[PDB]
Amino acid sequence: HMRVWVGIDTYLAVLAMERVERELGKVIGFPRLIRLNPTINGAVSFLVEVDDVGELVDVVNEVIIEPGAVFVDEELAVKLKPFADKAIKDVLQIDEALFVIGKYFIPHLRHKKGRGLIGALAAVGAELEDFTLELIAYRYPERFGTEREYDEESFFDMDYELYPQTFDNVDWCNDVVVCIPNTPCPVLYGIRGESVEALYKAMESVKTEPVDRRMIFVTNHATDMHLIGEEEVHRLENYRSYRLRGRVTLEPYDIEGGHVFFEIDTKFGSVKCAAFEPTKQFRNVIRLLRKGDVVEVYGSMKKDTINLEKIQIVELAEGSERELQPGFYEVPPSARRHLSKPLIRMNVEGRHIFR
Ligand SMILES: N=C(N)NCCCCN
Repeated sequence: HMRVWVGIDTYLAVLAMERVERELGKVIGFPRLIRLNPTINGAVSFLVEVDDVGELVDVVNEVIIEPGAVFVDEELAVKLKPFADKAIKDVLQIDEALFVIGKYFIPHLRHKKGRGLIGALAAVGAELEDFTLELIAYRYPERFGTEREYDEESFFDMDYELYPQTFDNVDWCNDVVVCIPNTPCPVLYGIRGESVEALYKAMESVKTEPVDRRMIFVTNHATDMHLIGEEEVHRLENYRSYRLRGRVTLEPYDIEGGHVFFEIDTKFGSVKCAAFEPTKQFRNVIRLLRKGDVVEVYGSMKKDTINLEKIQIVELAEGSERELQPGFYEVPPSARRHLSKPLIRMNVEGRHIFR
């Protein structure tokens, strides 16, 4: 009656859970989908209770044989907490992962360099203060790689009935069904929501080709777990994401490609921000900024540039009737990054929500 956490680095995890739940023991609660630093990113972890940890390792390996895997006890699980934090909000080297695995004799399956190990350990050690659920439907093997068939309208009807119990599944303004991937992966669709109830209802209203397997995951998606407040650092750096307050010093200007840039003066000096082309209408908002506007930006730092996920216009330049209204703005659903918390999940005022 041993309780162990499996860390893998989602389809394969589901196949693995299956064999566990049928040949070695049960699975406690909901499996977990953890995303790592978005600038460097998924990894799955699940709690199980078997008798022979060695047996459990034997299974998973066969499954992986038809990649990093870790098997830690609920005990060590709490220790990996910091490793998980650094893997999500900072940068880790595969050395640091090999160290932990070595220090606590964590049984594992290593392949080559073993960069799958960082995710495997991170998935197990991640402590979720906030979280969201995701229902992932899979296709039958026979259809992997072919074109997904589904009724676009059914997803829009579904969001119309469930939103916000389910969210960021479709994009009305840009007319896109964002919960459906366009890759050779086994995933048919991935609906995000606030509960099993809503997700189950969603799965029942949506129309698509026959769904083979399905799994509701607990994830750090849409939580803002990657953001570092500016009161926590002395200097900013690339490959990290922040929530910075600043004052516009250089007004918006477009560049080749449909992107809009500008700069803000901050406790750290001037910082350049951007609203790349995929953000669509969100650029309309950005183009209205003016020298003097005080704001608070949220985003990943890359090449010394904040890649806007959302922004808050705190104060409009003192000396102006402008179109810009104070309050929150965010990229449309189709430009949403996995870890970005959507305004519909934030109990704040002045939220301008684009559905
Ligand atoms: N609804 C989802 N499962 N994902 C939404 C992703 C939006 C950015 N591509």
